Amino acid sequence: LDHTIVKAPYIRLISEEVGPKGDIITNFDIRLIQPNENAMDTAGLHTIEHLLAKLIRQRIDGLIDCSPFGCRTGFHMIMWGKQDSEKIAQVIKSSLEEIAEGITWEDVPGTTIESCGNYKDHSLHSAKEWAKLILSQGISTDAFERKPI
Amino acid sequence: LDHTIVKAPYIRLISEEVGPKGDIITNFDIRLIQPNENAMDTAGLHTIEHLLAKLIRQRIDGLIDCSPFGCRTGFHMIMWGKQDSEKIAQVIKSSLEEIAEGITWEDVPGTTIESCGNYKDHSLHSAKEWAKLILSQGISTDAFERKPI
Amino acid sequence: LDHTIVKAPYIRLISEEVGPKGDIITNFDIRLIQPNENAMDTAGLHTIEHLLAKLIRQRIDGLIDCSPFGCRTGFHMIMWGKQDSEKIAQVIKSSLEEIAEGITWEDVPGTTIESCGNYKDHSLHSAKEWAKLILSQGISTDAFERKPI
Amino acid sequence: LDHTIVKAPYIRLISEEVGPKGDIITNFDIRLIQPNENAMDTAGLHTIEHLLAKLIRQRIDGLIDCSPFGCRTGFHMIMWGKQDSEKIAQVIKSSLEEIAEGITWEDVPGTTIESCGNYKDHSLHSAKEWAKLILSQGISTDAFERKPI
Ligand SMILES: [Zn+2]
Ligand SMILES: [Zn+2]
Ligand SMILES: [Zn+2]
Ligand SMILES: [Zn+2]
Repeated sequence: LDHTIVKAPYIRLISEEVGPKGDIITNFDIRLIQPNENAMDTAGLHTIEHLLAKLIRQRIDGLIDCSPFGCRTGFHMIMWGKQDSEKIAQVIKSSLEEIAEGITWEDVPGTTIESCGNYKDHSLHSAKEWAKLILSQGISTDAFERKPI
Repeated sequence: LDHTIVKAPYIRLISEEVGPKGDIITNFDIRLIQPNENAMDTAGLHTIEHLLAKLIRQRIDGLIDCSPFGCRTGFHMIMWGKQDSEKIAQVIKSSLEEIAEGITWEDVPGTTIESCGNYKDHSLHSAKEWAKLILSQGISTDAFERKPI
Repeated sequence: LDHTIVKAPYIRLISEEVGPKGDIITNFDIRLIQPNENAMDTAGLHTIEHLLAKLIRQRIDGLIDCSPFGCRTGFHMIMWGKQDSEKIAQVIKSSLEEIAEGITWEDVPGTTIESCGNYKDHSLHSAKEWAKLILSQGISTDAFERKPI
Repeated sequence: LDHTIVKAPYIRLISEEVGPKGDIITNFDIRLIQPNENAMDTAGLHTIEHLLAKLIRQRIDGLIDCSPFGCRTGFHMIMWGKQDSEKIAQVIKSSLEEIAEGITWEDVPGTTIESCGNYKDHSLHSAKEWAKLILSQGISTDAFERKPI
C-alpha cells in the first residue's frame, strides 16, 4: 500500500485467503486516521479496542479478531467469509456512533487489573472524542477516493 | 484470563476455531511483559511488530496475523491449522534472538513515509533492548508455570 | 545520578541555581516510578500534570513549573527560593491523595480543545489509579534509602 | 491561550517572573506541533529532550530548564534574564538543524540504564524525522501570525 495516496477514514480489504478445506478468511484495513498526519494516543486506542471487540460482534457474525495497528492509525479486522467493504463500513460507522454517544464507563469491558494487561491505560474520554473526530470526516468504502457511508 | 496469576514472558494458546467448512484456526497470546507491571513504548512495539511479521514468516507457514495488544504487553498471533504452544515458543524465541543480535536498520521493513502509517515512530534501539530484556527472562510454554525453552 | 540504585517513589533536590542578582531557584526530581521498570502512559501523565500544577499551588508558593520527565517516570519541579525536600514530600503526597480520593472530571483544568494542545489525551481513570499505586508504595524523602513521609 | 487559533511551529513568551533580589526568569512556549492536529511519539520526544538540553546550552546562556509538554506538542523553556522571542527562535531553529543533520547516536546523552529513567524509549530516527518535518514548516516568532525564520 502507498500510504501517501490513501484518504482516511476508509475501509480497505487487505486480502482473502482460502483454507485447506476451503474456508475463506478476509483481512481488513480499518484506517481511522490519515497515515503520517496523526496517531491515536495509547489510552484511547486501547479503550476503543475493547469497545470495538464488543460492538462489532453485536452487529456482524464471523469476526475472528480486531487488533490495533502498531502505527496507531487504525485496526486490523480478521473475519470468516468474504465480506465486502460497504457492510464493514456500516458496522464500523455504527459502532463508532455508539462510542461517540451511548457508551458509558460501565459499558467498557475489561478495565480491571484481572481482566486487562494494562488496565490503567484506558480513557473513555479519549475514545469518545476520537470516535467523534473520525465520524466527522466520514467513513469511506474506498481508500483512494472519498466514498463516504 | 486472570492477568494476576500469569507469569511472563509466555506463549499461550487462546483458542482453536473451526470455520463453516471445518478449517482450523489457532489464536495465540504472545505475552512479552508481565501484565500491569510494565508496558512497551510505542516506538519499539511498532518496530518489533514489523520485524516479527517478517521473522515469523521465515520460520513457519500459515501465519495469518501478528498484531500488538492494545495493552502493549505482547502480541496476538493467528495461524492456520492446529499449532501448539511449544513450536510457537521456539519460533518466537528464535525471532527475538535475531532481533536482539542480528538485525540492523536496513533489515526493518516498512520504515518510509510510503510504506508505513506512522513511519517516524520506529526505534531499532528500543526493539533490540526489549528483545534482550525479554530473552533474559526466558520464554515459557506455559502461562502459569515457568517452563522456559 | 545512578538510576539503577534509587528507590522510587522519592523526592530528590537536584540543585540550587543562583541568579545574577542572588535569587535562588531550586530544582526537584519527583520520581513517581522506579526507573526502567515501568513508565506512566501519556494520558494519565498528562492529566496528572494538569492537576499537579493546580494542586501544588494551593499548598505552596513559589512554584515556577512542574513538568513531566521525558522518560515518563516522574516530574521536574522548579521553585523560587530554598526549599526542604521533606515539605516538598508532604505537598506531593497531599496532592496525590486528592487526585486519588477527591478529584472529579470537572476539577481537571484545561480539558478542552481551546485550553489544551492535545485535549483528547487525558484520563482521570489513569490518573486516579496511578496516584493510588504511588501512595501505597510511600513517598520517600531520600532517593537511595526508603524514608517515607 | 486559545490553542485553536495559534499557528505552529512558533516561539511564544509566556511570562516573566521577578525574584526578591530582582532576578528575571522568562518562560517560553516552544510549540513544535499544531495543537490537537498531531503529537510527538514518546521516543522521538524523549531523544529530542536529551538533545535540546545540550544543544541549547551550546548556543545561549541562562537555560534553567527545557522540559516537554504533557500534551507532546512542544517544550517548556525556562531561562534566566530578559527574553527575546526572535533570538530564542534562532537558537531553536539552529538546534533542530543540528538534530536533523549533524547528530549521531553517540551524540545523544543519557542513553544507558544508569543515566536515564526509561533508556529503551529513545529513537534517533524519530528525532531526526521530527526535526526535519518541523523545519520544513518554519519556526514563527509570533504565535498568531506566521513570521517564519
Ligand atoms: Zn486491555
Ligand atoms: Zn508501521
Ligand atoms: Zn494539556
Ligand atoms: Zn531520559
